[PDB]
Amino acid sequence: PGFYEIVIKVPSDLDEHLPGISDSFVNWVAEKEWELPPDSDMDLNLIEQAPLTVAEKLQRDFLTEWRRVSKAPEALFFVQFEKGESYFHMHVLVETTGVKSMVLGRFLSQIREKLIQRIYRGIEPTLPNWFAVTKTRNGAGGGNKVVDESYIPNYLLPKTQPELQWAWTNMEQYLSACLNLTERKRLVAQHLTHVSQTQEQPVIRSKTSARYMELVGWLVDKGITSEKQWIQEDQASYISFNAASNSRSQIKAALDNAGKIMSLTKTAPDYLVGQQPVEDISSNRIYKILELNGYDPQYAASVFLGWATKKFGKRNTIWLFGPATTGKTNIAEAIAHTVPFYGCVNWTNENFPFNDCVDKMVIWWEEGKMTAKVVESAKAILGGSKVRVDQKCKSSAQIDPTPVIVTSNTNMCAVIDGNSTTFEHQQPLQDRMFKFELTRRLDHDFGKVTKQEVKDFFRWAKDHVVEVEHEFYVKKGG
Amino acid sequence: PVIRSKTSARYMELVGWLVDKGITSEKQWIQEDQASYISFNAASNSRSQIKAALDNAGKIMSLTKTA
DNA sequence: CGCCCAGCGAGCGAGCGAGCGCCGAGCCCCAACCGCCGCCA
Repeated sequence: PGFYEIVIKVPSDLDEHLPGISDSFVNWVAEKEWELPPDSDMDLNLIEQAPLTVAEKLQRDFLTEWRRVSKAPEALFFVQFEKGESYFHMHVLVETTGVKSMVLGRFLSQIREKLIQRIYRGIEPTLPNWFAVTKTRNGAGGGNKVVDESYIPNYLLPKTQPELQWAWTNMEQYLSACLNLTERKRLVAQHLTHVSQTQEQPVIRSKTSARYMELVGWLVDKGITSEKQWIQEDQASYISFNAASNSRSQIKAALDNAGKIMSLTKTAPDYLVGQQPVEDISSNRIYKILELNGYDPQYAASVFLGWATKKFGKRNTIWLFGPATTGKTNIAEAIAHTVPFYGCVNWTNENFPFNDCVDKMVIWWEEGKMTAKVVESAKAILGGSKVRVDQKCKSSAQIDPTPVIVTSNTNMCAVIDGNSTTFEHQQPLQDRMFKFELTRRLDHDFGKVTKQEVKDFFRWAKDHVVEVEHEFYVKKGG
Repeated sequence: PVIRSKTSARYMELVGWLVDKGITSEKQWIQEDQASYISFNAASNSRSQIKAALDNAGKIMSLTKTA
């Protein structure tokens, strides 16, 4: 059952708000006095006297007129006498039984017209909005606000003594909290319990946010760190994304986020190792290259798997020795292009050799030549150990343990020093590499090793693991 | 023209009050009244109209009146 | 003669705005530094 919040501002100053009021009315209002009921505990000195009687008479006549014009004396109501910022007011409530919303205005106007020339004896109050109904929206166009039973304990009972003087009603549940703070607090707590029970009954959650999350996830799962691979893999998705104006910065943001997440939490074997199994590995190019040079395919695959996973520790490098165009550069470039963030050693630049090798996954050393000026840092980078370097036109940076591959025709152990050579640093470099004598030359129609071939080779390697002995010279197949 | 708007009448009244009191720089604004400078600065645009009004009042007081 | 249209009105709420606010990208001007030149045995 809804209720209408009728606001009635009770005049405070009878001389300023009700000029010309009869003396008998003021005398009767000042002579009347109330008393705390038997079951009461509120201070009577704080509560006023004449305003209380005025509000009582007002609400009584209002309720009688409502019951007479509605033809329904059996109806629920609720009155509460309070004190505004600088004027007394009330918060009367009447049920909607027999009085619709479209007729509330006419009944209120009739009650207003009946009030004057009867209670005030012709005199009218000066306080604006002395008898109206609370509307929904703030304005003349706002409709009637039909509150509920839960509106009393939510915007009336929580008040205190200075904001609550006397309240009249007929409901049994509210009849006890008419003039008592203990019952008021009890009912307020009992209602707040239910309010909390009903209320009970970071990550951004939105369609665009979830879509972007899934997009960046699926892009990182495929291995697209830049726009180069985005168009190569799926050129339609890039077009669909770039069509939106808001996607311009989002594309770069996703690329940077993927790159950072890979540089922080990702390993090379994850992308190097294929997902689906392989049933025919003999057709692979790496398998043929390894079988033509006499090397055991299974042993070479296990060595590569152990080197990619840093299983050997110090021996975390592979060196393909042999003439040019013998299956070294092909496999090296294939393994370097398969994984994102591949490095490149510039042996020609002795000042900044390990420049393009920071934040990489596969350090490629094409035609390397060890020298006395790059032997110390090389011994640390090849052995899988943290060490700082000096970049070209950039600040220094550390190179975490990352797999390294070398492919050259000259002797890497031989340390060159101008017009001479020394083999002092022979054992340190020999105990940290995997020499692969690839002396057999391939045919002109062999073709380059694609990216899927490396994945299939690594997958077949993971499926067939064998004991790999820590040695410099790899054992050739029988 | 002319154009009437609730957002322009306040600006015109502010310009008139500034020309009447004679606010030269922004320091005198706080001296004459702090609540006004706080309210006009609390807007979303912040300092998009304060400098404009200051320059307008200065130019008006310069071209019209003199020392 | 106690109803008659029936003529009147007073809102009356579900609409209509329109006007502002607060982002949202999107240009725009400005300052701490790079390239190239002057300066002497």
